[PDB]
Amino acid sequence: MTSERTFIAVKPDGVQRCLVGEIIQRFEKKGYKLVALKMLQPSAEQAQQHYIDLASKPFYKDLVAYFSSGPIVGMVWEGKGVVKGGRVLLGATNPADSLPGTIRGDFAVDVGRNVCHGSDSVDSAKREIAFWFKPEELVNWTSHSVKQVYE
Amino acid sequence: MTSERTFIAVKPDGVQRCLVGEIIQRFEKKGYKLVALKMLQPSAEQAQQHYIDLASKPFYKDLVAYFSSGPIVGMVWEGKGVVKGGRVLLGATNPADSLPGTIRGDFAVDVGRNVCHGSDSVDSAKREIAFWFKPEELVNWTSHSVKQVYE
Amino acid sequence: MTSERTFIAVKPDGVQRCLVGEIIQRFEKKGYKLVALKMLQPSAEQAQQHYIDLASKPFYKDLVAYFSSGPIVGMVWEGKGVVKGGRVLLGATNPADSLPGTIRGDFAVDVGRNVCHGSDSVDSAKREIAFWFKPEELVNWTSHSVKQVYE
Amino acid sequence: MTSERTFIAVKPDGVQRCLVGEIIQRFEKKGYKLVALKMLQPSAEQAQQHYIDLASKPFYKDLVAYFSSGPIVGMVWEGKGVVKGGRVLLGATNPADSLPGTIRGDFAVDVGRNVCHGSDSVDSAKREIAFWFKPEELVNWTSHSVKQVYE
Amino acid sequence: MTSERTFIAVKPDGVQRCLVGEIIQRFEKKGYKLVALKMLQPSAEQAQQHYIDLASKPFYKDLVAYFSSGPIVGMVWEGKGVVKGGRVLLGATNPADSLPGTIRGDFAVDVGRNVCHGSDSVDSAKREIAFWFKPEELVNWTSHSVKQVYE
Amino acid sequence: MTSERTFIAVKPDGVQRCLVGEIIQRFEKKGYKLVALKMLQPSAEQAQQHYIDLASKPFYKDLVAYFSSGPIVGMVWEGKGVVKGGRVLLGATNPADSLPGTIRGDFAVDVGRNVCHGSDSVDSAKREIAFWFKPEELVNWTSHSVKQVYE
Repeated sequence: MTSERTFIAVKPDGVQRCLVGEIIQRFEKKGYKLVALKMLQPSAEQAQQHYIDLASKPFYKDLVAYFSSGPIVGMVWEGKGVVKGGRVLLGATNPADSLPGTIRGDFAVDVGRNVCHGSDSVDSAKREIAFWFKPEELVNWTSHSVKQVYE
Repeated sequence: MTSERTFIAVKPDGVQRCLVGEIIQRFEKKGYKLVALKMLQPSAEQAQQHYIDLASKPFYKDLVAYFSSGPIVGMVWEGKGVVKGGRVLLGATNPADSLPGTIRGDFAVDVGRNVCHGSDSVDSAKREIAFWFKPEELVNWTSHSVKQVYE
Repeated sequence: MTSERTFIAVKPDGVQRCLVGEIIQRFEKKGYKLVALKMLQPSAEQAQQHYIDLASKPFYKDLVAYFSSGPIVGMVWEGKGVVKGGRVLLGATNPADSLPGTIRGDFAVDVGRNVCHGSDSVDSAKREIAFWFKPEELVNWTSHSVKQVYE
Repeated sequence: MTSERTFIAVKPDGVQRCLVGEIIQRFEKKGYKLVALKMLQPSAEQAQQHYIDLASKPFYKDLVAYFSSGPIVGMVWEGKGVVKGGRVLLGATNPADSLPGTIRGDFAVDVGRNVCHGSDSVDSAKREIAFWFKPEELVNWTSHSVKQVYE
Repeated sequence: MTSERTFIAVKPDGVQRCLVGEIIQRFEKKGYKLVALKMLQPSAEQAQQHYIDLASKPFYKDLVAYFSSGPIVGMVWEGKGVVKGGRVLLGATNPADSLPGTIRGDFAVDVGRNVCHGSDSVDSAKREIAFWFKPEELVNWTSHSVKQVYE
Repeated sequence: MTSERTFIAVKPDGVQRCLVGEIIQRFEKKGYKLVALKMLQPSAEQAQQHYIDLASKPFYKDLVAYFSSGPIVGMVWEGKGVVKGGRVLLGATNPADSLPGTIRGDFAVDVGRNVCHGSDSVDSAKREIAFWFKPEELVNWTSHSVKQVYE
């Protein structure tokens, strides 16, 4: 019933290189609806609870310090199976395994600077929604293409 | 030598989402000679003969009903392996399986709303050109860049 | 006045340099509904009545020949200020006078090869629509975002 | 001069016309830096307070109605001549007078649904951001091509 | 007049800002023929002589120093009025004065970093060709689409 | 490593199909810095040493004639995995098997007219850098964005 949302956010290196628009159009062109959208410097504490599962790895400190290094576009988006679909639309986390046509395969090159963050699962979707977003900031509304998008 | 000719009809949603230019641009910069075109409101009776292969299937009334909900560009392209090759350009029928870089993967989401159609084979194509288009609607010409596309 | 129509034609050189897609996209992305679309080589006979206003001009001999030399993407576009806005989108008659952002301004060099026509008036438009297309060829529907193009 | 700021908002017709990325893109591709960006349904008193200058207006109640009939994108952008120049990007108030290559010239037919609003002067700009944005939301950062934007 | 050439040089900031191809595509799509190209670092005795009209100006040193600070892509561009057309495609000397769709209006913001140079006269081009390019690096060929661009 | 340089040569069909701009702008958005870029109608004698290993093959001759039927744009792109990833940017040598979103995938149809050329190894890149270029043509500077594409 088209119920999934997925958190989508452009990392500093993409935003720093004028990619906020393209990534935004890419989802709009897929047939995805926006729910909430901002531009925040994620604080050291936030990125850490965000990357809580990556807390024990050696590359971890460099990841959040990079992730905190500048203001990020946080977003929610709406589609069916959006989490897997955004994940396909993003490509593989290492922009080397991702084919061109996917975003990271198109704009990034190295895994440390991979343009964006998209939720790995449903469990990840909701947690990343509760974390970056207040409940009221997710606006409910109808896209005008809806019936020509969904059956 | 005369080439394979596909039959590519852009669906009611495709025109309605305003990618006729985006779509025509693809078979174009690829190297294909469009040999026949018109924009029509496809008759239910006309549609029925198109999906005559399934006239026993249940969604059949909804398909004919939806395929008549908006206008169609009824197209004919030329090129070596244009039927399979256009299907290569299009992606798989279901857009979630469609690789970005394609028409279906780059622009839409849903299968009942997969933006455009193409004959699955020459045999299907050859029936599909003769049905939607009059023989004189098929423009016979040589492009000024035939020699640079073809050896 | 959303109901107003015009007539664009990509001329022989227009297809032959492979710019059909770029042209069609710009009219699409602006927010007009394509109503009728085809591809034809005009018989010198058809080119004549289109130019019957200049059948007595000095360049009528060349103008017919230039128009008959290639196939043509015959088009009917719909919506508010589609006549005036469309011609402006094409730019000046001479592409030497055509501005950046224009089809002739971005892609062409000579008035002898100005790549494209756009209805100079409603009078010419409606005559040009009736002249190229049957009514059973104009496909009347509604854009999913028309309510967002239109009040 | 370089730290001059301006207010631009896409109205309801824009967001519901899937133009959000395209409007952002012509500024970012222009090379103006994003300062603050949020998606909001502006309230009755708010919509009135922005047009408090138009309080004695017969099209006021309907303007309040439209500006509130859909979601809005309230944006901030920084750079030299960002106030004057941004207006040139949007085009003039009438979309029929907005020139090919401007936002309004490329994406709209009528003044009443003109997709985008721009600060008209420096004084107005600070008034339009100070009313619409909180102080902490206005982001301080530096684009990697600042030295390649500016002397 | 179809045989005219012009010198277009993408400036150090042009090289640095990821735009070399987009620049080439802009002449290429317009209808212009690449005559010659190289990627060099222009010497001080090169730039001073290139600009000997500006060798005595109060900004002469820092001018040569900037234009010497990064590599430049020297181009030679052929066609009917390629000099007069090319400057127009590029935009005005002042990118604050440069309009949408020009090289300077779309990418740059301030004159001291105006991304691109265009021959201002036939005399200046042939000086700008002979001083910048060797006799043999100037390619004589006919484009396969010349007949579709000219009469 | 980070410093690796690859060779790219754009085909005669490439200049002629109006694509050199699309080719370079693609490598630029990637994170790659242009180290060398030149243009020439190449001698048959050249096409000999680049294609020396095949000199006894029956398909050598038409090959030399084609790579000599038009001009060529020779490039040297810098970046991590420029040879390896860059090929994925081109697609498979046969544009027919090449996935759309790639270069030969987005524009070419038949392998005999395959638009561009990328190095196949570390070994060939260094020979091809030796062949198309004098050492003085290679330019040494820093892209203002390096610290953001890289760690």
